[PDB]
Amino acid sequence: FCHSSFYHDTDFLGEELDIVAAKSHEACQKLCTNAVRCQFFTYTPAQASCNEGKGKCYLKLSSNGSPTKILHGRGGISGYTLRLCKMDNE
Amino acid sequence: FCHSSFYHDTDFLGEELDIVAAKSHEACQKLCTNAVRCQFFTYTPAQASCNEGKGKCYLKLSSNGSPTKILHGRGGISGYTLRLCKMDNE
Repeated sequence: FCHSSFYHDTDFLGEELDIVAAKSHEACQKLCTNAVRCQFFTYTPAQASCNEGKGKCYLKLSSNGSPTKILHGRGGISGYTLRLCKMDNE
Repeated sequence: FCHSSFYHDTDFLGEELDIVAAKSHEACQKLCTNAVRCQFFTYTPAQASCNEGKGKCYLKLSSNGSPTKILHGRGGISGYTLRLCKMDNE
């Protein structure tokens, strides 16, 4: 089964990685529902920086021969969605 | 003299990664003085703006012989020189 799990204060770096957000925290989740298996759809909660330092959503994809590159410490909140499982090992 | 890698705005990620504070820029350079394995680190000068603290230094390894991933959004300047890049392939 493809179970959705969320872990924060820890991030795992895959391969294909971009960064897109503007507003509406929940809304950017659907950015990977366009056709995006989104193997990791993760967030990085911020605001205490420069007035308005709002959401920047983290999207990366790996589980091939390249497993994960671990980022320790100040990670936001990374969640596994659903369709990633079927794309897990392409 | 070897493979001095200095990227601007764009972050080239291979395999290993860890973050140290950028409190005194020389500090993270000293990571290489404890163990010459750091091939290139990502620097972000996030201080002169709002945060009176400092930024951070992304110590990473494998530039060339790794799956070279090019990502953006959190990049500043990834810079190092060294001679250890000899073992970058193996």
